[PDB]
Amino acid sequence: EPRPPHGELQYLGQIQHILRCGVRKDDTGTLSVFGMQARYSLRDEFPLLTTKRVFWKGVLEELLWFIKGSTNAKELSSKGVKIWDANGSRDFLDSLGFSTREEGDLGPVYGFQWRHFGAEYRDMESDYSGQGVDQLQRVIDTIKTNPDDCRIIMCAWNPRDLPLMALPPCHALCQFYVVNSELSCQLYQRSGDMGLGVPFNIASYALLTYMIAHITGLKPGDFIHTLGDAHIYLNHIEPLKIQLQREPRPFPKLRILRKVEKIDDFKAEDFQIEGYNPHPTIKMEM
Amino acid sequence: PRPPHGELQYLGQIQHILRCGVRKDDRTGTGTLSVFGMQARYSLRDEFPLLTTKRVFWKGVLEELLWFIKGSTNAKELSSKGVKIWDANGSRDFLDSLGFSTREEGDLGPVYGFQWRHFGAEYRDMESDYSGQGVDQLQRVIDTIKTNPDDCRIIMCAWNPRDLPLMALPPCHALCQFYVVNSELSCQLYQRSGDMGLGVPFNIASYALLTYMIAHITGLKPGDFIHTLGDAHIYLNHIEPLKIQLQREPRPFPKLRILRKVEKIDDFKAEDFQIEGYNPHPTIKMEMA
Ligand SMILES: Nc1nc2c(c(=O)[nH]1)N(C=O)[C@@H](CNc1ccc(C(=O)N[C@@H](CCC(=O)O)C(=O)O)cc1)CN2
Ligand SMILES: [Cl-]
Ligand SMILES: [Cl-]
Repeated sequence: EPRPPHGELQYLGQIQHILRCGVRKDDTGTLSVFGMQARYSLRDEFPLLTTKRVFWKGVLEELLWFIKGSTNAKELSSKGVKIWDANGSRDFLDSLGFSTREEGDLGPVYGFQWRHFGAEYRDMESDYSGQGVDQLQRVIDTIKTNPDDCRIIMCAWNPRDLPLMALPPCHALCQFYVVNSELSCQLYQRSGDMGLGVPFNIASYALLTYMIAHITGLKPGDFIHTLGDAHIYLNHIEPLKIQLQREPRPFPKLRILRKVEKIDDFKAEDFQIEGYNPHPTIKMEM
Repeated sequence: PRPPHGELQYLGQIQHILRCGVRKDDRTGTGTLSVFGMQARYSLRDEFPLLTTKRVFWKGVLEELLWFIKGSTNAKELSSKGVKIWDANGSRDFLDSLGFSTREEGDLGPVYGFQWRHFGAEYRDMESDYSGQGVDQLQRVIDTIKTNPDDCRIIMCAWNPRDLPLMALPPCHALCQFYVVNSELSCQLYQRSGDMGLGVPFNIASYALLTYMIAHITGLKPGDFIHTLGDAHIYLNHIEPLKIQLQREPRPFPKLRILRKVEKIDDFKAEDFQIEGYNPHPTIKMEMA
């Protein structure tokens, strides 16, 4: 019968704390606080939030797209996932001074930083084979050979690449950690949109830990979410007020449906979310 | 539920590691207890978080920061000030066990001094003339605070993968982010690895002071220092000393005074700073790993 304190309670309490204690400014207008941390257990559960329906197909296709090393919004949009599309549009690139760049070209965003770190970005169709540091593979290789290493870090915040990117990274850095055959990951997110992005961000890095745990032969342990600037847009306060009234249902489980040897070999069909019973969708105006 | 404040957050982390920390070995052989992921918020508002449950080497904190600020990677330059904490990490015998034999005694690699004033430059040696090369992240932080304080990208890096091959001891501190609201400056430090007994009380005072410095140059008031840890470990040989420390009751934090209006970060001198109403318990000797 009795269940552990649901992990969603940490998110909802970060909401209620920003609503109660945050200070107001602009950017549509925000309530904001600086410095938060929550710990989401990954052991026999998957922290896909239940107090609204989170866009799981979005989370999954987006990560498969990072791992592929794509920086082309259209490669994701073609999977039915539109979330990067406004950032690669003609006007949006133009208004950043990227007028010679083709539609969709996001510059050196996550997929590039993860697979080609430090290489010279040209364009999104370019071939980067064996340029840059493949941080993701190095991470996997170190977990498999020295799991006690205290420098297992993948870096997305690259100061040289900021002026080339269609969006500055929300996510600065990941650190991985292994104890007793369990893999944890802590994400430093320098800026979080709490209503609209964070529930998605939480599912993303939890899924990346599951995938890494899978290919390194380990068990998923915790996902530690650390925020810098944590903000709620004002147009989200009322919907969040309603979200807070709802009771979390038990987290679902994530099944991986076959043995996968390499990280580039995961496909969308290898994943099954099971027993996901969310409260109804909440639309937050982006 | 009311969170622990002040020094008590530090004693509680120690206590959680002693109890819940699992046994591991590190790259020095010494044995550690470790946990992963921790966070504390140290107010800087009309107090300064120099630990009182043991005496912290304040002149060491101050002098080390002044050394980072001037761009230095040479342990010898801090040593000559009477502060020996980086000595061991630049010794022939420590350097030798990292294929770093062409590097002169005391050349620490592209550590914090290089990273803050010359980021993304090409390191060589500790004597080399780096004027005009790399990004001066520290000056950038300051100027951004004066011009666009609401900016949520005020981040200073010490962790550069491209430079990892060139380093003896790779940064314990990966990044700082800075944050301004209602004319208050906060700083959050992401510490990928924290030696809880020896270094972390030094790290706390250190980044506190940096925040106080950048506040003063910008005419802002100090907000909070948020300390976030990745791997947080206690050396086995630190347990007995820490057990002694944990039975002592904390006394109020002291106050930090800046004794004159300084213009630029580089112009701060040791004598500009006064610590007032520091009443710590006795020193507790702990062995450096
Ligand atoms: N083991 C270890 N090595 C490290 C660090 C660390 O925290 N731990 N550091 C992390 O950045 C750097 C140096 N930091 C240090 C800070 C303080 C002391 C120390 O022994 N403090 C004494 C001061 C006594 C005195 O000299 O008067 C003490 O407080 O007991 C050592 C290293 C580089 N290497
Ligand atoms: Cl090409
Ligand atoms: Cl002035």
